Amino acid sequence: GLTEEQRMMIRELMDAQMKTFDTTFSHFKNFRLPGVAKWSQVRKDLCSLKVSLQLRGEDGSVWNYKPPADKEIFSLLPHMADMSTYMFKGIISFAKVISYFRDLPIEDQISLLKGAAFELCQLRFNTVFNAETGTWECGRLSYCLEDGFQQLLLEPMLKFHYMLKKLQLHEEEYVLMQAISLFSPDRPGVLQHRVVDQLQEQFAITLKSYIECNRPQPAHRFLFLKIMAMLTELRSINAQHTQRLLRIQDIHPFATPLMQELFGITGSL
Repeated sequence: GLTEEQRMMIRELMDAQMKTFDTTFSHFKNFRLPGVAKWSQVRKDLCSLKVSLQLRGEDGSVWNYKPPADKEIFSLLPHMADMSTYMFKGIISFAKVISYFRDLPIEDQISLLKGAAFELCQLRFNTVFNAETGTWECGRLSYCLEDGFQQLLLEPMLKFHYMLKKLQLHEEEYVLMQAISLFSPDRPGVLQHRVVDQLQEQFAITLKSYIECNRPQPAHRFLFLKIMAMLTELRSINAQHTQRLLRIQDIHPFATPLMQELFGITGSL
């Protein structure tokens, strides 16, 4: 029941995702690893989820990292920044191949990427998340949660990942969530709010139509409304964490140059 315009929309988003999402993470190389007052509040701003780290070598060897309990709380920041930078490069490439994004003014493209890069990284990471092992499988890398799973899901970011996985979405539904998020007109600095708003609505209407034609089962009743609600929660998680990272960055610098560009850091003052 999809119009030809809506089919072309999904086709181009899937093509964008196919070219810019290294599902096997095979090109993520040379990354850093844990070495072989305001600081009381800095401890409340870290990734509150404790993760062990796995590295499967091509020969069969396994390097495994167990972290310590609570300046040793900063040992994982350089590695996180490198992974973050590798994800952000793919997300920017995903945006630049989309025609609807390519046609926006260059200053509006920058404003939209600044507000949505975190959200798309979360969305792409959910696809490699294993809710049955508590693990984000990134090719030869693994971020496994440390052990129950009821007191751990009070953290909103982890609860977001378990709930999004439970919806059992298609690849097409994931890429449409990326599009709706990337084209949010209420981001700080956007000029063509009317243009971005009309684009966002067509993306959401395409998603609602996709669910109507491809999912008749009663388990997918209100699925489109459930997805829109999660996009609103993903955005609250984004705002709460942007301030948390900027607090840490003032006390313990870690952000890469590409992360500074997306956070508005100038290098002066």
